Amino acid sequence: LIDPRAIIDPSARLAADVQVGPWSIVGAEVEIGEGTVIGPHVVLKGPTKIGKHNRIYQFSSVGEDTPDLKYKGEPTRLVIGDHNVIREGVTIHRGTVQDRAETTIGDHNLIMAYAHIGHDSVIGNHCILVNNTALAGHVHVDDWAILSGYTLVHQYCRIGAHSFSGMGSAIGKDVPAYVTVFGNPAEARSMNFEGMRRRGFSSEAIHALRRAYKVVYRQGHTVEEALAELAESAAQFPEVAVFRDSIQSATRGITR
Amino acid sequence: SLIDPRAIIDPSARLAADVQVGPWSIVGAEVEIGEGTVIGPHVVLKGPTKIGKHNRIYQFSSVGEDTPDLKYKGEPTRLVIGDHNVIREGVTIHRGTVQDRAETTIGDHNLIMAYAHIGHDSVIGNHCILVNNTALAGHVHVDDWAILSGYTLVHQYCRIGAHSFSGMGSAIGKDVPAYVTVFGNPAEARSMNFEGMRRRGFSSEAIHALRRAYKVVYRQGHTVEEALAELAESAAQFPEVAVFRDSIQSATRGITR
Amino acid sequence: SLIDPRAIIDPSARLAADVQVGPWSIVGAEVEIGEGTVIGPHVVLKGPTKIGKHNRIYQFSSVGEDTPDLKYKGEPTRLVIGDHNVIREGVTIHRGTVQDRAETTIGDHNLIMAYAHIGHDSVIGNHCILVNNTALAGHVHVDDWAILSGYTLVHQYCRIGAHSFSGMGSAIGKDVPAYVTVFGNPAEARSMNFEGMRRRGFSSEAIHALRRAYKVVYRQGHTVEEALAELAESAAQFPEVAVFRDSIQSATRGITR
Ligand SMILES: CC(C)(C)OC(=O)N[C@@H](Cc1c[nH]c2ccccc12)C(=O)Nc1nnn[nH]1
Ligand SMILES: CC(C)(C)OC(=O)N[C@H](Cc1c[nH]c2ccccc12)C(=O)Nc1nnn[nH]1
Ligand SMILES: CC(C)(C)OC(=O)N[C@H](Cc1c[nH]c2ccccc12)C(=O)Nc1nnn[nH]1
Repeated sequence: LIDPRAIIDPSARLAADVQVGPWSIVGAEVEIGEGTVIGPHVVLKGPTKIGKHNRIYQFSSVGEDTPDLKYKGEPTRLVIGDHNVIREGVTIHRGTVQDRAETTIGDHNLIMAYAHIGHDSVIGNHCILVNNTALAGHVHVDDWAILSGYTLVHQYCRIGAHSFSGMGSAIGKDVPAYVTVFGNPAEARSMNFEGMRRRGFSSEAIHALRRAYKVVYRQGHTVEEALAELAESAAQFPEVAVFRDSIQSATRGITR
Repeated sequence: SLIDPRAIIDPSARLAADVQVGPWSIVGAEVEIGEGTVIGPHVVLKGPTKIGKHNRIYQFSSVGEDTPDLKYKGEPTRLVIGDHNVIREGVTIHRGTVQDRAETTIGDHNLIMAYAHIGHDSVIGNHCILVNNTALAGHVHVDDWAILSGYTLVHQYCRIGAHSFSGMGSAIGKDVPAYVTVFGNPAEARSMNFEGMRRRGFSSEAIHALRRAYKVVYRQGHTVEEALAELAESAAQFPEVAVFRDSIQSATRGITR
Repeated sequence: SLIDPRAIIDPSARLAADVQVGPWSIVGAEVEIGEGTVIGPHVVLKGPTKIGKHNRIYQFSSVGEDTPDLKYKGEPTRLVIGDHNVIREGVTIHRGTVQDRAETTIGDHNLIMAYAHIGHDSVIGNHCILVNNTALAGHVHVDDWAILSGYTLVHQYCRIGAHSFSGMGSAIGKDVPAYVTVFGNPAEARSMNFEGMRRRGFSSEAIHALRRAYKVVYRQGHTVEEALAELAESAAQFPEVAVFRDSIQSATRGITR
C-alpha cells in the first residue's frame, strides 16, 4: 500500500487503506484519511489534514508555505475534506497567521492540473477548478462553483455558489452566486441556468433567480436598492436568499 | 544501460531498440515505445498508449492519463503518438473517451512546449507547434503546420486549420480556418500567416490568391455558401487555396471572425 | 549528509561545502552551486550552469535545459543565477543561444513563483518578482524591482523597465518603460508604480518629475524622438527620470502605450 520508495515522516499519521506511490514525500504532521490514494511524485508538507477517498496526482505540492513576503515561518494549517480529486502539478499553500491560519477545501471538489490554491483560500464542495486556475490568497469559492481554465482570482475575492467563469477570466471583484463571468477584466453576462437544472431547481426558483439578476444588473438600481427589492423573493425562495446573501457579503463591490 | 534501474517498467510494456528511460519514470501497463524514443526522468506514461520512433519526452510530463471531465472512466481508450515529436517539461496528454473517438492522436514532427495540455480525443497532425501552456479542451483537431502561441486556450470540438497562428493568451471558441491569424480573448481573425507561407516555399501567386481568398470570406458580406462558390475557381487553380476553402466548408459550428 | 544519497551528482559538478540537495534531484555535468544554496527534492539542474549563494530551488523545477527554439543546435551555452534567489515549484529556466550572448542571466534577491518560465538569453536583474506562470519568451530583459503578476506573457526581445508593474494575465508585446504600470492583453500603459516607489522610499520631488515625464511621453502627442528631446532637461536633473528616459531610448519593439 505504502510504496517502499516513498519517504513517510515519523510525525505523519496515515489511516489504514491509504496508498502512497513511489518517490512521494508525506512530511511532518501530515494526516491522510481512509481510502485516499496519494500518487507517485507527490510532496505533502504539514501541518496538513487530508480526509477520505481523496486522489492526489503526480507532481502536486500540497501544503507548502506561501512565498508572499507577509509570511515569516509561523505554524499554519491546510485542511482537505473527502472525495476530492487533485490532478497533476496542483500547488496548495497553507494559511498565514494574519488571517485564520487555515487554507480549507471541503468535499467532492475536482481541482484540475496546475491549479493554484493560495494561502487562506476556502473552497467549498462539488466545485470544479479547470486547468491552471489560480486563486491568489483569502479567496472563498462557495459550493458548485465552476472556474474554467486559466481563471485568475485576485486576493480576498468571493466566488458565489453555482457561479461560472469563462476560460482566461481575471476576477478582481466578488462574483455573486449563479452569475457567469467572462474576460480580463471579468464582466457579468448571465445566470448559470444549466447549474440550476443540474440541481433540480423548481421552475419557479429558476424564474425567481432570472428576475433577481435583472433587479441587480439590468434595472439601474444601486446595490442597497437591489438588496431591498430582493428581500421578499429571498424570504420566499432559499435559492434567491443565496443570491441576495452573496451580494450583501460583497463589501468590495460585485463583478459587473 | 539505456533503461535506468530506478524507472518502473511494467511487464506488459514493449520497449523497441535504442529506447532510453531516465530515472524515476513510470512506463505503465500496455505502453508501447518505438525505436530511439528518449523518455527523460520523472515522466509518467500510462496506457494503453502507442509512442512511435525518435520521440523526446521531458521530465514531469503525464502522457496517457484519463480525463478528469468523467468521474467514472472508460477502458480501453488509447493514445497514439507518431515519430520525431518533442514533448517538453510538465506536458499533460489525456487518452480518448469511450463516448467519442476512444483515441487521442498525435502525428509526426510536432513540438509541444512546457506545460501544454492536449485533452481527450484531440487530433494533432504533423509539424505543429504548441507553445508553453497551450491548452486544448477535448476533441480539438490541429491540422499540419498550425502554431499556437503560449497560453492559447481552445474550446471543445474546435478545428485549428493548417498553417494557422494564434497570438499569445488567445481563447479560441470557434474554428480557425487554414492560414488565419487570430488574437485575444475572445479570439478575432486579423490576417493570414504570410510569414509561414513563405517558409513553406509557397509561390507568390499562391500567396496573392490566399490574400484575395481572405477578403472573399471576411471582408465582403458573403454567406459562407456564397464564399465557397466565389472561391471554387481559385481553389481548383491552387491546392493552397483549396486547403483554405476546405477548412471553411468543414466549419459546421461557424468560423472565427 | 546534506547531499541526499538518492540524488544524482555528476562527477564534474562543483558544490560548495554546505550545499543541500533533496532526494531524486539531478545536479548534472558542469553545474556549479555556491554556499548556502538549498536544492529541494525532484529538481533537474542541467549545465553549463552557475548558481551562487543562499538560493532556494523547489521541487519539479527544470533549471538549465536547452531551449526548444529551432535556431539552437546544441552549442555550448550557459545559465548564470546569482545569490539570495527563490525559485518556486515547477519553474523552467533555459540556457542561452550563440546568436545572442550564449547566456541566460539572473541577478540576486529575485522571487520566481510556481510554473514561471525564463526563455533563452533572458536577463533578470535584482529584486524582481515573477508571480505564478509568468512566461518570458527569449532575450527578455527584466530590470531591477520589476513585479510581473501571474500569467504575464512577454514577447521575445521585450525590455521590462526598473520598478515596472504588470497586472494579472498581461500580454506584453512592446517594451515597458521603468516605473510604468501595464494591464491586459494586449498590454496597455495605465500610469506609474507610485505605490511601489513610495514604499521603497523614493523622494516626493522625484515622483513629481516622473509624473510630468509620464505626461511628456504618453499625453502630449510627441513621437518618441520629440518625447526624448523634451525629457532631456528633466532626465539631466533627476536620475529616476534618466532611467525612464533611458528605458525609452533603448526600446527596440516600441513602447507600451
Ligand atoms: C481552457 C480549457 C482548459 C481547455 O477548457 C476550459 O477552460 N473549460 C471548458 C468547460 C469545462 C471543462 N470541464 C468542465 C466541467 C464542468 C463545466 C464546464 C467544464 C470551457 O470551455 N469553458 C468555457 N466556455 N466558454 N468560455 N469558457
Ligand atoms: C494570478 C494570481 C497569482 C492568482 O494572482 C496574482 O497575480 N496576484 C497579484 C498579487 C500581487 C500584487 N502585487 C504583488 C507583489 C508581489 C507578490 C504578489 C503581488 C495581483 O493581484 N496582481 C494584480 N493587481 N491588480 N491587477 N492584478
Ligand atoms: C507566451 C510566451 C511563451 C512568453 O511567448 C509566446 O507565446 N511566443 C510566441 C513566439 C512566436 C512568435 N512567432 C512564432 C513563430 C513560430 C514559433 C513561435 C513563434 C509569440 O510571441 N506569439 C505572439 N506574437 N504576438 N502575439 N503572440
